[PDB]
Amino acid sequence: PAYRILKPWWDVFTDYISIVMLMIAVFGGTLQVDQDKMICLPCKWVTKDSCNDSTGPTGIKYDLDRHQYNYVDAVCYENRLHWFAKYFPYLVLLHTLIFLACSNFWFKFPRTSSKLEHFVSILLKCFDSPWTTRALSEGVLDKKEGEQAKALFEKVKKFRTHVEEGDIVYRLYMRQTIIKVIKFALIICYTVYYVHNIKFDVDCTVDIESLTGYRTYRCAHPLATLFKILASFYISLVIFYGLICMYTLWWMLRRSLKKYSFESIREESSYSDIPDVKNDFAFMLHLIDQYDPLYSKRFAVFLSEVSENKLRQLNLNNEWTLDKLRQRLTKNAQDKLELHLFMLSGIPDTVFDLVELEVLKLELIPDVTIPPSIAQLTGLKELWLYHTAAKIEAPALAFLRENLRALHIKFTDIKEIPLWIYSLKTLEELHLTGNLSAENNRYIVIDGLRELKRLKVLRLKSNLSKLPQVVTDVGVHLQKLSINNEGTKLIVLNSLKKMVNLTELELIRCDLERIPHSIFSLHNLQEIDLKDNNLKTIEEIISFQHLHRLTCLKLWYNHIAYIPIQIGNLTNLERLYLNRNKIEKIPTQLFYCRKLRYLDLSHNNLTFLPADIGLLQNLQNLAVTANRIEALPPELFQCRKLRALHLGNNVLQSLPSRVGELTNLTQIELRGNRLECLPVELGECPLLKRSGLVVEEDLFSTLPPEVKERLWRADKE
Amino acid sequence: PAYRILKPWWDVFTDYISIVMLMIAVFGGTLQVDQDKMICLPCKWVTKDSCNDSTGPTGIKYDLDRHQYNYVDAVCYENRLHWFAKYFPYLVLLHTLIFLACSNFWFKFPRTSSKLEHFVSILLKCFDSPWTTRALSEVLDKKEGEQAKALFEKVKKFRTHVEEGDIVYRLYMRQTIIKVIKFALIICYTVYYVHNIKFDVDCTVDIESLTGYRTYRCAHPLATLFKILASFYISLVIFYGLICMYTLWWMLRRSLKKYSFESIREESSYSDIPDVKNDFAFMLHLIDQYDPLYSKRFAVFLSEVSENKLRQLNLNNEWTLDKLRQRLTKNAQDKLELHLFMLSGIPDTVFDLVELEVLKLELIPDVTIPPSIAQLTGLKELWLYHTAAKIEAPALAFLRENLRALHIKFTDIKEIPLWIYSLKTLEELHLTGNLSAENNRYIVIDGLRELKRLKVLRLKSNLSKLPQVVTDVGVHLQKLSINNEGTKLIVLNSLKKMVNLTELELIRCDLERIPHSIFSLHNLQEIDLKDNNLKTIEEIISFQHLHRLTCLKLWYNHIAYIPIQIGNLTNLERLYLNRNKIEKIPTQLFYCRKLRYLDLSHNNLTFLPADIGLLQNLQNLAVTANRIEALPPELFQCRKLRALHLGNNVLQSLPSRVGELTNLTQIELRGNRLECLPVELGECPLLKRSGLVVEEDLFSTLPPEVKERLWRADKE
Repeated sequence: PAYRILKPWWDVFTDYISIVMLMIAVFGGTLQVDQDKMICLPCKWVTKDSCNDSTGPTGIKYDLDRHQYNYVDAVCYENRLHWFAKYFPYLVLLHTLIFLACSNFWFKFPRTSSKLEHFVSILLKCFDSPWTTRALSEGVLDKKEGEQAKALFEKVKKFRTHVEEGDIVYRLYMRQTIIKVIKFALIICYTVYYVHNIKFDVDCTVDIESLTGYRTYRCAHPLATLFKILASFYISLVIFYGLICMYTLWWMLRRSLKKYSFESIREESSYSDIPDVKNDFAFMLHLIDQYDPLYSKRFAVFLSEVSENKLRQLNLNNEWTLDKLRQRLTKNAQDKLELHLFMLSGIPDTVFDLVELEVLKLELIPDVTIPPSIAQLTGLKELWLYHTAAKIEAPALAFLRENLRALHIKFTDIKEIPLWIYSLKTLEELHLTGNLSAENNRYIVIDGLRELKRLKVLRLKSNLSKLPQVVTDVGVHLQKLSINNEGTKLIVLNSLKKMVNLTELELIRCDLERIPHSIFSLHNLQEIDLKDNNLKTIEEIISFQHLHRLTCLKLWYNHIAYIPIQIGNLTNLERLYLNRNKIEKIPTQLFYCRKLRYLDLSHNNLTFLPADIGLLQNLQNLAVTANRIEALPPELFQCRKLRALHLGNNVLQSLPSRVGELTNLTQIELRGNRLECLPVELGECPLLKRSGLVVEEDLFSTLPPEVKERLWRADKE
Repeated sequence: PAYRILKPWWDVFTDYISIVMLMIAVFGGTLQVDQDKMICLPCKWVTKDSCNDSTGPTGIKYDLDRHQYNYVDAVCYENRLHWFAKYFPYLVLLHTLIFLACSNFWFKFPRTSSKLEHFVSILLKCFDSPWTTRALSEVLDKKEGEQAKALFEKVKKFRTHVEEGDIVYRLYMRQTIIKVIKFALIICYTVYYVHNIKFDVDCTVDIESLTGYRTYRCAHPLATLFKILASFYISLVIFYGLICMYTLWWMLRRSLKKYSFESIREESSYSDIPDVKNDFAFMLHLIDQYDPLYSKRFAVFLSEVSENKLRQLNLNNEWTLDKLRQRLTKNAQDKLELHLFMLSGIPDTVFDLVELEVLKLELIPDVTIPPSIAQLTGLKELWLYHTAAKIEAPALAFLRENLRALHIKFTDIKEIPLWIYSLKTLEELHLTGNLSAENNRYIVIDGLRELKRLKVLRLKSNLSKLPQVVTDVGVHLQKLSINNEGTKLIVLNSLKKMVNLTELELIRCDLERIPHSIFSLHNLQEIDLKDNNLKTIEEIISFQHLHRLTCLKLWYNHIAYIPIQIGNLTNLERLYLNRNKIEKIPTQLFYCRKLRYLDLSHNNLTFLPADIGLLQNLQNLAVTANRIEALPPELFQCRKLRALHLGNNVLQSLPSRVGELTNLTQIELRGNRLECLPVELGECPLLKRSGLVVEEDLFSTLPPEVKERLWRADKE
């Protein structure tokens, strides 16, 4: 049935020859069972046990009964008739049974039968698959059809590992063919030698003279000529069977069937990655070629991994649809429409169809080739290639050079960094993450930064020990340089004096423990955040007064244990974020900077909060969370511009009613502390609401019911 | 099973005759095996090995036992009965098996069996395909279109794999010849030996030593029955001959390896059905022999016109209105444009969407614009690029009252359409492609005379001479543009006839000699002479004849000096003269006060002339890439400097007079060699970076509040 594909012309020929030979066996067997007799007539005159062969003719009277004649027939049939004439049909039937068993042994042996059935199934359902037609012919595919196509691909993938290792089917077919050919040789020897013994006239000399009276009888075998022509027909059929088996043996010898080359298939078709198959898989593929080569032509489609990549791309273009991706679109801190592609095989075309995209996140996309359809991403300005090597061509390169402006490349290898990122004209923001210190590549791969003249932001989370000179030549046009070294001292040597255009030097985790002179040598820095620079004593702040541009000096995450009075020189400061430190106290002279608008002192060791806070009339958010302030001074409430009061987790005994003076206060952190009760004057603040007033439920319930209702109504609306 | 459609009447008849022959073979075989005996009686009167054949009658005593009689029977049956009378049923069985093997070796040989199975599967799938019914009719579902396209590719691949050789036809021929030869041999030998099946047979076997008699006469009881069988068999073989012989004639009267679809292509709509050959032709001939409808409706899957119709229908369903609405963009005039790029046909869904205005169909072949475009409301532009358009008459009527502009790109006469002239209410007829073809010197455009509403006609076709038909048609023209892209036009002063013309343009004609027929026309307001490479314009003393020109456009020329007379035209409002070879330009050029747009980029001028200071109505200038280091106080006598182009230049000094110009719209200053940039770029919300692209090398040393204004430009 299903194995007709695996039976070539020689197998069909041998099967039909075996059927005809079995018919001969059955016919001869029935004849030899029913009508096989031996009519024997005694010789009247004998000479030394041999018939002498010595007025109308009269019959010879033998004086023998019918039963004596039957006895003579039985004795001479048993004794003198040759064994070949008696057992020709049974020997023929035995030979046909042996031939049929040899031909069908590999269809019944479970070890080869399992492989044969698996091969037949995964080649036939391969044959009727539509993916074969679509691939050999070379947008949208049916969901069931695509799932089936990938299922048969995986099934072929496991079948190749399950069969190619072994050669049991090939060896079994070899052994069956060899046994059949030697059986044919034995038959065509013995049958031809003994076929001449099927004679009509047989002399019998059986010595039954004491029971019959005669010794020699001239018998006659009736089915001798018919058995002779049956034997001749059987010999002819065995000759044909043997010639066919020798052709099969010669076919198996000349061409190595333990190898199969798809060279003809891979040249006619575009797919040239079809591998050369070997062993049993090669053998049954050769058999299928003997049946019909176009079956293997279609079967070679699933053997090429280029077809796998095409099918995976098409299925990804279907699995990720434009609709689901419209929901996938989110927004970042910069309020930019963005989609995060995590573990994707490539970029779906549905992703590139999107035109409102601002930030495309190619994160962990294995070796994806960027197609020119990125030109559809007209709004595309931000690409974050996170461990994603981007393969690109000329039109997509031109579109990115003319459109793309910010590029945050995160890599773990030099090869992960693409070389085309240095050819973009409009790039202005560039972020690197990953160690850059290497042999014969230290600050040489980025030598293409000179081509990039629009670069303004250069973040290097590269654990680098020194700033590269190419970045120093770039710094003529660079306005922002943030270095992250993760606790590695960067060798300054006052080498940052070249970047006179630098505006925001954010040394993140640089572990400098000192301020080099290059920080206050350049005149263009407004914001200098020495995050985790581990500066013990903040002593270089006198020279920062020449920095008229400096308005944001964030000295957080340091061992500053005391603030010298000298900071009173710097009157231009606004966003002094001095949090997460061990400041024993901020002094009165610290409040000499009346321009301070944003002041962060959270997670500090303050003794208290002084009165000169009344000087800072521009203060908006004062943050002393988890510091040591026992009582809130009224001078804190003297200022009216407070907006975000991070006062939680403190030892504030009580909040004075003077908070009712505050109107700009839209949020105040009051959770924890030693707060006895919340004053009713908190309801006087218009901008404050429930989300703004974060406090424990019981302390909030200490307020009168109606003012709480007012706050609730102002909150929900 | 499924091979009945491949078995004609001769094959069925031969199969049934073989069945009957097998039946008589089995019957005769059972008779011969069981009841075939030979009753032999001795001839007591022997006369030279012959039966002499010579008082109540009494039976003759032969003195023979029953076993002697059986021995005589066996010997005279073995030796003296004819071999035909003994082996007639076995020979008939062998012949029937040979005939059956010849008939079924077609379906048992794996190559031809696979080919026939593949053909049967494909033809049955096409028979049950619904599109063929529609193909015989002339909606469709997405699934039906998908499966019909897949069946089209399957049919193409099957034709490619089968039409290569004729193994099936050769096998059928060989089987037919073998059957005919077997019939001939069977008839000859059976007719010759049928007379040997006789009832009474005389046997002389020489068993006198065992029996006592020499000659015996035997009766073969079954012989007559075998004779009645044998003649019957002969009759069947006779039939099996003639039918088979007819097959041979049917296989030799006409070449079965060439199937002609002439009848099907002439009855059905599709007349492009190709004539298949070899095995395909043979199986299609056999299938016609079964039923012509199978091949008739299989012919639609071989015709390319059916594939084109199927692809058009699939484009109708594939291109949804939702996807089309995504493809609609907006052009310069804020008008909704659809860019149809590399579509094999034109979707009816394109004409479904009424929001379209500009229909750009580019390199779209086999175009037959359906009048469903009448349902489209906003269509005033249709952009035919490299397209052989064939519109319908109701669509002709609709576009005669609705379409208002038309751009045509083509390759000579091949893609020029004919319906464009029948539309006589259009305004804009833009022609692209080489109209300067061989042997068709302005004879195709001879049908433009009937157009009386045409007022805008842009001619960019590398014309050699002005067509006389254009002179005839122009009487109702208003706008004309001439682009030759590197060819010297032969005008020959034929513009004196055509007086109504308001706008005339001449781009890159390489003339150097401005013609005289312009001065007879007093209606030209906009004259464009870009890249004409003038060097001494003694024509603007002759342009004083023309008092209608409002803006001269002489930019990207090589003017050595501009002659002073143009200073007398106060109506001049636009001085486009950038990228020139100007060494010195005297003053009296600039006597005109009311010039708005000027461009002087990429020159060699050492100082901008003083009497530009007389120009008080400026909007744009340029000092790009030259040898000017300062802005003169004469330029400061002007008060309307909005735009400039001073980039990649050597300007050093920036006084407060130019800097206080708040309305500075777009001045190129990138790459300029300034010394320092002033703090006057700080406060005001009008003059900022997206307006003024000042030098970014000194924009770094500019104060951060200046940078605040400029980055505010990039935001606001």
